[PDB]
Amino acid sequence: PTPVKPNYALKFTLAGHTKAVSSVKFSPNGEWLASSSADKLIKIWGAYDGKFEKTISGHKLGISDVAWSSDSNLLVSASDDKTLKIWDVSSGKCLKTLKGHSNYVFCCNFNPQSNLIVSGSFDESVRIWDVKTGKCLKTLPAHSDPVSAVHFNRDGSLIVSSSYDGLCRIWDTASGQCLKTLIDDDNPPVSFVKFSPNGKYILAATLDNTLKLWDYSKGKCLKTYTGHKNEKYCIFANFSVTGGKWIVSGSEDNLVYIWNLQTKEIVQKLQGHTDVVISTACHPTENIIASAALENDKTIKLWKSDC
Ligand SMILES: O=C(O)c1ccc(Cn2ccnc2)o1
Repeated sequence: PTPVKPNYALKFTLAGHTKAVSSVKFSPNGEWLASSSADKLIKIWGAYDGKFEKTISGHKLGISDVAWSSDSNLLVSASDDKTLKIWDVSSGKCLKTLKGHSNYVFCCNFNPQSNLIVSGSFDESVRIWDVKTGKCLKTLPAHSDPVSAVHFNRDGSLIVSSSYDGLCRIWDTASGQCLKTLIDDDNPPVSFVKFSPNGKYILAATLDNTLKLWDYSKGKCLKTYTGHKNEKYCIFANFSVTGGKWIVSGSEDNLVYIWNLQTKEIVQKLQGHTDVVISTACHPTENIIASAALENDKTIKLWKSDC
């Protein structure tokens, strides 16, 4: 059962990026953390001991997001250079450069099969790409302002997208056509979305200090999580599932917030960063959180809980 609270404590601080960190993600096999930054670099770190492993270079401008393939062997990154790059993590080599967006690429993810990448851009489109060939399969005219997040569900058949236009939409992967507009407001911006692990729910952030858990099928809000600060940045949120069932997010008051998913109560706030916590990630098997901060800080912190 979910305990009353976790007890995340700081274990490591990872320095090396020279501008704001933009995203952190654990590999599915649990071995690694990948980070991206405005400094144009991807860094790989040991997930359990924080040990710096390597830098992956090649983008010409800053990177906003990085994501792992299901087998932990590839990464995709989204850059202000208007491209995505697919990387072989072991060799550090760029396998493909995905060209087609006409402005910054902000968000990216692989499908579970890891044969497709989805991307979202400041150009207001969502693109779907073939991993093996690097070909753009589809361009969806998804939004009327920059796309803040894109994510596939557990069987790969759906993509959820969000935007500063205020919308959250769900797309059929195979045809590219819209299944549903889940959130149909013109304000506030929807700054982050993702499916829950079982695919039944969508976690959505809006730039009014609010996270919400939605039932995809019914199109209804089930839970709202508040108390943090989020009016400007596209801050990631996570489902923590290895121990207690939490929602995790960074915040513009430099804290990591952790809520009980069911009761909506704040159960812990992690203090230590000295700038906005833009990204958090939850380890796939251990009760470990990674957090990363903007340019007054530029570090990643690894935190561990007993539950
Ligand atoms: O300007 C922002 O909002 C900003 C910079 C970096 C991030 C975090 N992020 C990246 C992709 N999805 C979320 O957000």
